[PDB]
Parts: sequence; structure tokens; C-alpha cells
Amino acid sequence: IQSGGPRAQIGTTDLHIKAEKLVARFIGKEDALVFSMGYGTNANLFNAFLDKKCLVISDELNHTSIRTGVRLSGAAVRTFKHGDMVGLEKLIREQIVLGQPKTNRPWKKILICAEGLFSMEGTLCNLPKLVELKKKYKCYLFIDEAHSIGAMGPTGRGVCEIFGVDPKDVDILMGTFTKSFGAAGGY
Amino acid sequence: IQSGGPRAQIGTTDLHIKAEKLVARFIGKEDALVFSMGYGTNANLFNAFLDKKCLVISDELNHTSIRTGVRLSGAAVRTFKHGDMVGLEKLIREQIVLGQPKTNRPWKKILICAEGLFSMEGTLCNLPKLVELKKKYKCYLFIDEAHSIGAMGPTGRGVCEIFGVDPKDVDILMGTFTKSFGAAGGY
Repeated sequence: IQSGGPRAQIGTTDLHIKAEKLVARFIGKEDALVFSMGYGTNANLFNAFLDKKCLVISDELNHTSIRTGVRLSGAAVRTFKHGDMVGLEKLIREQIVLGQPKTNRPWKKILICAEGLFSMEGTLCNLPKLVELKKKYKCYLFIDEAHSIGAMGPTGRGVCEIFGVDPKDVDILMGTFTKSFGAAGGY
Repeated sequence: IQSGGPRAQIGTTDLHIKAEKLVARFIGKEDALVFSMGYGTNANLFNAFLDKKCLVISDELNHTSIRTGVRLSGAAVRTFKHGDMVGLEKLIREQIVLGQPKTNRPWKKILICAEGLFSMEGTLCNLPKLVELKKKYKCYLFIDEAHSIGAMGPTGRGVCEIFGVDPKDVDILMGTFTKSFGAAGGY
């Protein structure tokens, strides 16, 4: 029942490796990591791969852990109305034109954050249109499938399964094992 | 009395080489070229080494050939009042901050044009302050010594001789042999 220490020091066993491989095969991607807490995953991801010269466009109904993780990095944040795509496209165009505040230099990077299924409304995310917009304007995509994975789709694969979207157009996928798997952790 | 053709085809003799070496040694620089007309020199230089994403700050009393050469390239142009240095520094700072028009991207290059001696006023150019500003803000300098070379300085070397400025802080020097040498051409 006991672990040694962090993963990078002594904490890795073969069970972790098997779990990572099996998750990566299940989702449809090439590789994956597993953590011991979902809140921590969201809180410490954007810190690692973002900065204060990049912009984040997040939905207005996103979970608290995404907001904490984005806040701890430094990037500029703008929000768009829930389930409104013309506004999203308008905002993308305007923010590309304007540039960084106080300098108007080009944005170094733009990331769009969303959720598979918003669990206070019961609605979905317009994944096809999000993929179209990200391919047209060269943005990036991040999807949080906490309530979607395991419980939706013909075979239980999530929103990519639902919309027939190829799980390769989405740059980063994350989820948790807490909801529909009867366990703890994240990936 | 006849020449073959252009310099790049058959037109070069050893006399041209001797003249170029002797001019370069006289001025104090490392190399030089000689042309058959001064107006043409000014008209066809900036075309070669500039573009439409660069800015030029020229004095308001500059000769017509400089204006034609700058016009034929495409670069943005701004002028400052004659013999006013606080205005020049203010303009430099403002134009660095603002950036390109309609895009506000950084200026790719900034060039400052001036004349050794303005031959309608009889005044000089504040060369020390120009060198200070170009070294402080990382601009470039271009000096047109048509009336200065040969006729001013303790030994006839121009405005660099007059102000004791080292003829290395000035990126490009040009002049003519028409005024004080009793000949035709430019360098």
C-alpha cells in the first residue's frame, strides 16, 4: 500500500508502465502519463508548457482546476459565451489582429480550452466546429474529458467517439478515473 | 574617350581600380566604388539596400536626389525640423514604440539620412549628436558629403575631420567629384 517517492526518483513500478500503455491504447493516442489526483493534474500542466506571452481562450463555464492552473502560469486569458461559435471566431480574429497588450507584438501562442461535457448544464462542446476553427486559424486545442470518457460514445471512448472526430486533431486530452471507473487519479 | 559597356560586363580598366583604392584610402574607409553621375548614385542606392518594411528619417532640407532614391524604394519616410535634435530623439522613440502602420509589427530597420553641409543655408550637421543617438538607439547613418569633402577640414577630409569623429561610426558615406575636384562622378 506504500510508495517510495516521486516518479522521477524511485516511485515507478512496472504496473505504472502497464497502466500508461493501456490508457494510451484505449484513448487512441500514442503515449500517456498517470497521476494520483485530477485537480493537481490540471493545476500543474499549463505551468509547465505555457508562459506570460501566450493567450488562452477558455469557455466561461470551465472547471475550477483549469482556472487555477492557468492563473498560476501567467498567460493572458479571455473568455467567450457558452455554446457560441460566431463569438469565438470573432474573438480569435480580433485578438490575432490586436496582439500583445502594451506592445502589440504578435502573440507567441494561442490555446483554446474546453470540456467534453459540462456537468452543471448537461450539454456538450461543439467539437467539429472547434476543430475547424483551430485548423483554419492555427490555434491549439485542449479538451477536459472528466465526465465524457467511459460513459459516452458507442463504445465508451468519449466525445471523439460521439462526433466521429479523429482523436489526432486534439493536441492534449486529459481526464480522471474518479467518475466512471471507481478509482482515483488522472491522465 | 570611349568605354566598352557596363562595369559588370566589359567596362572595367585598371584605372578604375586605382581610383577606387585611392578614394578609399583618402576618405579613411576600407573600400569604395565610383560612378559616372552623382544624381544617379543617390537615385539608385536605397533601391538596392532597402525595402518597404523599413523606415527612413531624413532631414527636411535634403537634396532632391536623396528624395528620388528613397521614393523609388518604397520605405516609409518621416522628416524632422532642420537643426533640431530633441525633436529627432522624440521622433525616434515614438516611431520605435509605434511600429509599422496598420500592423504595429516592429520596424525591420531604421536609417537616418543627413548632409554634411546644406548648400542653401551654409550650416552644418550636428554629427556628434547624430552618432550618439544612432549608437544609443541602434539606428544607421548615411551622410551626403557633396559640398564638404575636399573643401573643409584641416586637411580637406570633410565633416569627420572637422568634428574629430572617427570615420567608422558612419555606415555609408557618399560624395561627388563635381564641386571641389573639377570633374564628374560620385563615390
